[PDB]
Amino acid sequence: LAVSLQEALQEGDTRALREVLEEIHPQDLLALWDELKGEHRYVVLTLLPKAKAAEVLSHLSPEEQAEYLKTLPPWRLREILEELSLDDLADALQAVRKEDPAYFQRLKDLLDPRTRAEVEALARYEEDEAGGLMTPEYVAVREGMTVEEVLRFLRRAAPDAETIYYIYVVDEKGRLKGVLSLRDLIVADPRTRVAEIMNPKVVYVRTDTDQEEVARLMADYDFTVLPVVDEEGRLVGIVTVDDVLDVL
Amino acid sequence: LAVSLQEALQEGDTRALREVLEEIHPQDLLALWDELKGEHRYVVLTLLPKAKAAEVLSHLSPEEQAEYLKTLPPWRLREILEELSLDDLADALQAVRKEDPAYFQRLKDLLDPRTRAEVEALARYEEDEAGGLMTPEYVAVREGMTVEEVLRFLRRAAPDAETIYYIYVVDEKGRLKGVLSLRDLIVADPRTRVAEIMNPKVVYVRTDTDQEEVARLMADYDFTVLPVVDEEGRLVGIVTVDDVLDVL
Ligand SMILES: [Mg+2]
Ligand SMILES: [Mg+2]
Ligand SMILES: [Mg+2]
Ligand SMILES: [Mg+2]
Repeated sequence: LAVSLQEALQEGDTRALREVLEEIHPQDLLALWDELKGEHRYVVLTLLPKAKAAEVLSHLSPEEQAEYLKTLPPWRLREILEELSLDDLADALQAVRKEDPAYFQRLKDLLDPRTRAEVEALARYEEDEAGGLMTPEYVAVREGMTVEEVLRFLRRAAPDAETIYYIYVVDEKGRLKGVLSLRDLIVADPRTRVAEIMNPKVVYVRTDTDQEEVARLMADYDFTVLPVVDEEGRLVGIVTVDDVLDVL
Repeated sequence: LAVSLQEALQEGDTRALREVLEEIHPQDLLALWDELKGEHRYVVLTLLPKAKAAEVLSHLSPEEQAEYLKTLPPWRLREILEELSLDDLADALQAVRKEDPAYFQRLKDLLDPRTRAEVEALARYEEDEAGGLMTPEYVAVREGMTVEEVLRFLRRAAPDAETIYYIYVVDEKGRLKGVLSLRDLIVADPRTRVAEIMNPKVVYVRTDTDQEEVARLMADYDFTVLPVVDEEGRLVGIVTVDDVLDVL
């Protein structure tokens, strides 16, 4: 699928192109990416199935990110943007914002209202602090819920969640009460309460906490996921280790 | 629980000491660790519940690791060592080996035969290559197994596994056929075959692959777990991202 693409490209074989794009793995494409003329990068980001396109763009430089969000057709932008994880959308928007703040406003208007309001709260936080790294696509439950109710829930929430391997616990006010893992859930009795299984001394970070600290905290405790709260102690999101590895 | 310890320490209050150690979190202890006299580091590694002691020692420098494996009583060493994850045991043994190869042989003899043979294959690989980072404590299944059989299996394997969030697939010969996630398993129908759910294009690494490459591969694909094979394409272990974060 590697060069077997530049075959469809140099040729102008749309049929063959679309076919290779249906199964080309995002990383396989991100590889030979420096070896693609400008015209070809544009066509691929156009014809690629939207989810993969979002994936690719999410891994490009922010200057490249901003250039394609400014040159790709609005119908296509609509598609790519709605496929981005929230934290990746914010970074992609902030990329454009830096260059053209007016078009940033346009990009946000192309979003679905539910999506648009979410990024807005996000895109604001300092981009080198917990808020600028986190995503609100986590799973939270109450401590009164049983394991059976949570597992049932997770199957429903899985498709959109950043992860379901770490499940946070909150109260009526939305404040962090503890942490739970999919592993514990899987071995526990379906009748067991979540409070009888959670770890009440969950370690967390603030929305303004420096990214150095988030990285250090995640390396020390060996977490793959860390919760992020606001000034009122309420769960507002999670940071995952893949995004910490990138901060280096 | 922080300084509330140095209280039992400076006093010589074994009862109080053991009590604080029953609930002192490993990282909470690893913190005020530079602020502990030699005598106190020794007592804590002695009285701490074995699992936590293994945890603490696993995070100390390799020179400190080797000094305590040479000064702690054999009955206690027996306990700590059997609580270490395999990859951590190998590194702890290699630490001592560098200083005193003879005592390394003693340390290995204190292990349980099943444990001893396992570390031996491990402790040999280059410690800056996949082999020197991996652990054989992963979960593998066949592609003919159903989801129900795998979930049943995982509950049984959970307690010792490094993780059960990524389940590898092998054949009769033990060679890597694909990868699967706990997430997919949870949403899939219990009757579904594993081959109808796995990703056949699993990305993997060799036992001799450089650790730079393991880190890069894990950062690019955003994996939290990567499989490691030998020269015959057989699954011999996994590397987890927490150990890659440490390689920096
Ligand atoms: Mg961001
Ligand atoms: Mg992310
Ligand atoms: Mg090692
Ligand atoms: Mg490990």
